[PDB]
Amino acid sequence: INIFNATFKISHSGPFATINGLRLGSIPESVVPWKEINAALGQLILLLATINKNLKINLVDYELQPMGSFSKIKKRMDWLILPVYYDETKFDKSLETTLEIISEITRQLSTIASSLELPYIMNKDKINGLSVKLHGSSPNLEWTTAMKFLLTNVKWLLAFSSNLLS
Repeated sequence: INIFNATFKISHSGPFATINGLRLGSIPESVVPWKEINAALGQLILLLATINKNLKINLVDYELQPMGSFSKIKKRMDWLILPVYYDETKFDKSLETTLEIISEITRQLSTIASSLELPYIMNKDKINGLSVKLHGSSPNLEWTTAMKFLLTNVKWLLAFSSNLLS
């Protein structure tokens, strides 16, 4: 396993995609506590910052701030601090921005490679056609699946980042 795969195991349990065992999503049948969801998001943000740190990726308009269950993203607009956790909404904007960031890291990764593409398309708040936003409402199967697509995209991003470091 690579240096990233070693610390971040992205897999799936039942209908939930998981990162180091933490389920990123929640459905009425099997409710996942926000503490778990926020910790999962925290690990994702840390994972992304890890890739940027190691591959020397410079994000001009964004700044990742891993902070456990209260992780944040600073978006230049001076900067707007978005909460990548819960407890339309600022949370919704953090998730869409996470997609923007994944796209940007991917773009710079391909640049570095030349001197790389993810499986699911990300357009605004939608990944593979599903929205990462729940507008204040509680998680549903759609959002849970959208998150599954997001982590799959990240799992690939991870792989590429590792191949390059070789």
